[PDB]
Formats: sequence, structure tokens, C-alpha cells
Amino acid sequence: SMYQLWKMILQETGKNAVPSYGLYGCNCGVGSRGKPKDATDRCCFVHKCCYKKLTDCSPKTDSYSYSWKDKTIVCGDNNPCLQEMCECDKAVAICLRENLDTYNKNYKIYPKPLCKKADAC
Repeated sequence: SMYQLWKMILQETGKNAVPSYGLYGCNCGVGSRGKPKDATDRCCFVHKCCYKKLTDCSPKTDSYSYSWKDKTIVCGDNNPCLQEMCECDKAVAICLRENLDTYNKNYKIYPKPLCKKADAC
């Protein structure tokens, strides 16, 4: 569930998801996709295709089980679909986090006509 992914991204990067990423680059948005503007933008792009794998559980509201093994996210729980979901989320939080030094305030609230054709998943 977004709230989970939201907690995840927080303890990971130390930032508020929606605010700093919710509208970032060309992919991060809600119903947006196109050639990624950078490391972070790509992250979102990939986090999208990943979610496109769970055809038996909604990543929006379905809450999966996970923990934090000393500063590290660790899914492992019941069901399988919840897992893919939980695993995608962790790959996003670690992505967005690996490129903090690349976050660009100019993408924070990126227009749209400023984008291009989205890459194929």
C-alpha cells in the first residue's frame, strides 16, 4: 500500500514521498511516463513496470508484511502477490535513495509537454 511504500521511502531517503517524488520527472507522476529525466526519474519508471507484474493484488491499498532488519527493509511474508509488491517497493526506496545526490528541484513538479515517448517496459 502507498502508505507502506511511503513509510519505506521516508526511512530510506528521509523525505516525504508525495511532496518530493509524487510529481517528479516524467514517470513518477500519477498517469505519467516518458523518457526518464534522470536516475530518480528512471527509478519511478521501473517501479511502474514492476507493479505491472502483480495481476492478483492491488499495490495501492493491499498491505503486505515486512520489517527492518537493522536499517534494512526485509519483506518475507504471506501470499506471493503481496511479495512481488513488497519487493518492488523496496527496489524503489533503494533506487530513489541511491541517487539522492541527483535529485533535481527542476523536475520536482515537471510540466508534461517537456517530456517525450515513454520507453517500452
